[PDB]
Amino acid sequence: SGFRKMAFPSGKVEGCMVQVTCGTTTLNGLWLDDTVYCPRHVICTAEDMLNPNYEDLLIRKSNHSFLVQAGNVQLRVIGHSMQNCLLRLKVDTSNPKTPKYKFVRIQPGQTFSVLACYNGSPSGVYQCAMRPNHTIKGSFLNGSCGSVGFNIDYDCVSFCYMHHMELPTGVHAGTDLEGKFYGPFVDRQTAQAAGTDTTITLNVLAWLYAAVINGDRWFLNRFTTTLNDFNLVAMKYNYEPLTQDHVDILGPLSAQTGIAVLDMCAALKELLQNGMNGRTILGSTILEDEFTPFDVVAQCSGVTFQ
Repeated sequence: SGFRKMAFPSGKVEGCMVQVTCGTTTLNGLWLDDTVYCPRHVICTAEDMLNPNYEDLLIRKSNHSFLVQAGNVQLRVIGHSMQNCLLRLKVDTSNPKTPKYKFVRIQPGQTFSVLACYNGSPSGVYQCAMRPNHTIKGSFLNGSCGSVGFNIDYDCVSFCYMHHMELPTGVHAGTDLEGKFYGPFVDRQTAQAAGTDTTITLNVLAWLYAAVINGDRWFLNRFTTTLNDFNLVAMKYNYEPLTQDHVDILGPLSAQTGIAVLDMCAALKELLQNGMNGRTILGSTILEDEFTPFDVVAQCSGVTFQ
């Protein structure tokens, strides 16, 4: 099986998704009015990525170097420029369903929806949250590039994110719609994953509660742990330390399942020290940290009040 995130509204953003091809690389782009925005690394060859001089690489391209596709439709490119880490392409016709929109830069902690694309075709809208290290977790972002993030307020879509790459640590890095990266990341092939592999404890605990709500029980034990003793184990295994505030956040899930947070921590402690031994939890052979308490409550707690 496996945990499924709740679908969020698309705000008609699916009608704005296009694909851009340069050379042998094809990624997703955003089409608003007669402009298409996409990651500038689309112009790079595998070799160029090692140490790209984007200004120099772009002067080697013309409007015909870019193929923009909206499904089985070609949007002819009539202008191109680079804006920070984005390629801005002018095309010969406007998106007939351009929503009212704005571009904003968000910060860690804020949630936004991302329209995932598989092989360039929209495949679902899911909620994401930027971590303090400015990366986001979301397996649906895998094997993809150029998808966008946004929030909807009444009739206005506020675009706040564009996916540029997946780091080997299974997290994703991107920019705002002005093309400036969130965090210290760059659009070239390099080792830039330091500080992105610490496991999000709050999410793992949330997911364990999700598993209990779904019927899993095997990993529960009749033991408990103090916060410090738990954190000693968490730190050794490179998990984020748990705070009393996080314990408080898990209150609703603890109340729903009748399992005290520190007792769930005792179950996690054992799983970290002994492993899952080939057993599964919510259709996974490893502990998942991509789902937040809010993700779990949205799909496993029915209706949540403000």
